[PDB]
Amino acid sequence: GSKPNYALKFTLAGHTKAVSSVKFSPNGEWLASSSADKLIKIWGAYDGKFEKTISGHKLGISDVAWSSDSNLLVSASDDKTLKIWDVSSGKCLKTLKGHSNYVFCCNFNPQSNLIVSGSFDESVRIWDVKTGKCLKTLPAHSDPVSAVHFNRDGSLIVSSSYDGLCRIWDTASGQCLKTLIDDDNPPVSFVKFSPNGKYILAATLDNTLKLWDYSKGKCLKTYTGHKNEKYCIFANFSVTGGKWIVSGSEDNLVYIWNLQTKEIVQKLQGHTDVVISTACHPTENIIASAALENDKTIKLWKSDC
Ligand SMILES: CCOC(=O)CCc1nc(CO)c[nH]1
Repeated sequence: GSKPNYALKFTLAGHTKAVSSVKFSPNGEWLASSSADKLIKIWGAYDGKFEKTISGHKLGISDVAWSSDSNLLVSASDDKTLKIWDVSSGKCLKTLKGHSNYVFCCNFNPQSNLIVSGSFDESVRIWDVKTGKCLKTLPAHSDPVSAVHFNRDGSLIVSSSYDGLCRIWDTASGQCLKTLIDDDNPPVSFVKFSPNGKYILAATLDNTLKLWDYSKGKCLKTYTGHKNEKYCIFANFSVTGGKWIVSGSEDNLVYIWNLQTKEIVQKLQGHTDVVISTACHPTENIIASAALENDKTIKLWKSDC
């Protein structure tokens, strides 16, 4: 149909502090959750079935991300490290050391030979997955780095910061290609490339999501009606059915907009705290949502459209 009809299917309990992020495995099999409780949990994507806990970080985790082949995870922790995990064995393969403050955000490149990280230390780091060596340190920002993401061919990195900037980096050289957002304020709390790599979705802490044309460097769409003044809340392109934008919200709801029209097409109610993270299943019309410490649950929602 023209609108989605996401309905609650499962509630996933077990984290003992705020959930920080949820991500679907590229192969659709799994949901991974990270939490302030220092743990990663793996869940069945379709039935919410608890699979395993992955442990090792000495402090809370802000983010977790999947390799392209669904075999590895990378986590970003307040212990100033990232850890690369074998999902099958649950073992830590590498500890990525070099950040001087909390590591907030992380992603594999499509090749999954590199990891990008952003930290409270105001740097972006590019790591070799095989060796766990830091290849490049980018002096990217003048305040904590809120998000990092590679584009579809891995040639570009997009970063965002509380400094109010969105910057695009050449992966090979680490050199800045452009400053896409150049305001003193507000803080840019989230950024990611569109599936096709032509657009950047950016959240600012003035209750606003914006879709930017990367090449032209101008704003194509604005999404409002949600609450976002404090937290680095993820946002998604939903592509399996209708073409939506999905975001959590500080009013404890998930918001879904029509990408083209910018109209809100659904609000998902159930969480009892800030929805910090949403993920869209790679093949099925399924949303995962995760909430802060008054809730500490993950919800799986499914839609016919
Ligand atoms: C327990 C509190 O979790 C958080 O506030 C972390 C949320 C978070 N947002 C991004 C966006 O790149 C990474 N991590």
